[PDB]
Amino acid sequence: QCSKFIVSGHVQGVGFRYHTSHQGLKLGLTGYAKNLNNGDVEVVACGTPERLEELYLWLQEGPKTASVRQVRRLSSELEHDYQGFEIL
Amino acid sequence: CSKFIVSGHVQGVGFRYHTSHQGLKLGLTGYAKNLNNGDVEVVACGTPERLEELYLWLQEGPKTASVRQVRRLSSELEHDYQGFEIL
Amino acid sequence: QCSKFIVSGHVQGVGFRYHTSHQGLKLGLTGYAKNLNNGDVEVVACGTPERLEELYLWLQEGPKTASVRQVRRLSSDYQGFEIL
Ligand code: MOO
Ligand code: MOO
Ligand code: MOO
Repeated sequence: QCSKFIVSGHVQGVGFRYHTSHQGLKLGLTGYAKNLNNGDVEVVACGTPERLEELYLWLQEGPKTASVRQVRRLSSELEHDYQGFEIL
Repeated sequence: CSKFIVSGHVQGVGFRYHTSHQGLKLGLTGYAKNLNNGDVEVVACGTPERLEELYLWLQEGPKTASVRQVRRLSSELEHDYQGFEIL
Repeated sequence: QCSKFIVSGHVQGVGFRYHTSHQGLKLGLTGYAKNLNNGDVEVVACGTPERLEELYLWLQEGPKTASVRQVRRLSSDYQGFEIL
């Protein structure tokens, strides 16, 4: 039920983890946005494939402060349990 | 305070959070609650004009949920809440 | 940098601190939106000069419930963007 995404660009320190968690919550998703050591943001989100598809669209095109260069889709077959959408 | 019963595809789709967010942005207090039948019950406290704005939002604001119908229940409840709860 | 904005108008009890803090967090800012005894709201924000200009733009013209009359630019690590 979870898909992981790797987001690159000017994406740290620009409200991206916060806004991502907000959008995820508005979509009824659970999961996290995490700063990675290399400057990217890792997003894991859990729910329906359609919801995850909208989230992936938003990550690419949604109004946001960050400047997204690439949104890479990793596994879509992750089996995780999250209570909310945490910033990590 | 007013009470609204929202029916449709409204659970598991971020409706209570999005509602709480719209309420807080309007300075309203109250709650969005999942009902066992699949409805969501919304109580909001504020000026009549702000509660109408929440009503417009419930009906037509861009959201994930598919709202079938927004039922206007009582509008003269006298409650006190601190924030806007997701219940 | 940090900046302080004294916002006046119908700005209390109208979701102004919540929305302002939401807007700051979406911008990557830290600081607070504080109700003042006199009815003003005092917004302090810390981040890049560019991101602070974006907050100011929002305070003055951003869609919101509050009816802002004036936004005072004044001089000024916070964790998050606190309501009060
Ligand atoms: O600058 Mo953030 O990505 O909400 O911690
Ligand atoms: O998918 Mo929700 O935002 O607790 O109703
Ligand atoms: O309704 Mo407000 O966002 O506590 O200043």
